[PDB]
Amino acid sequence: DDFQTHIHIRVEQRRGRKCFTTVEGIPPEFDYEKIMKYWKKWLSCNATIVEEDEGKKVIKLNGDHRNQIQQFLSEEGIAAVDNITIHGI
RNA sequence: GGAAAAAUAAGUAAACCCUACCAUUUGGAACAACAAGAAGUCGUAACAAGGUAUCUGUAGGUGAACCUGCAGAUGGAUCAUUA
Ligand SMILES: [Mg+2]
Ligand SMILES: [Mg+2]
Ligand SMILES: [Mg+2]
Repeated sequence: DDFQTHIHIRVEQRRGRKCFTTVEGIPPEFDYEKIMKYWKKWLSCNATIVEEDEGKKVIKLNGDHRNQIQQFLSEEGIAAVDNITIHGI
């Protein structure tokens, strides 16, 4: 029985050195578009909203943003460092 | 008669305040650039018909260059086709 907030931050290879930072497990209650906007400007990126398995909304930024983001979430109290997991490879 | 102090009226007017400014410097909360360089980030606007020809004025949109509307210029990729 898990209702708590856990956030998975992926880094996926696009082509060559270029990549993706995929933010997964943002609670549905937050307007994703505002985070889209503010992140595009904050990080200087293009980014997208992606629909998975009919319920799951993920954020896809170009380039590797993980620490910037984890900091954004802790600072904005969307999570504790324990609930934010960062998988890079 | 002469004449010092002391007083008197008007003037010259230093200095010190109050108002409003000018000049030459200067302290300063708060804002805050620019040029140069290159092994940071996102993309690839422009050079070739840069891959949607560019570019000017304007107006709107917008992570970013930029994009789109209207009128314009070849500095164009056309000096050129009535039968
Ligand atoms: Mg003065
Ligand atoms: Mg520079
Ligand atoms: Mg404008």
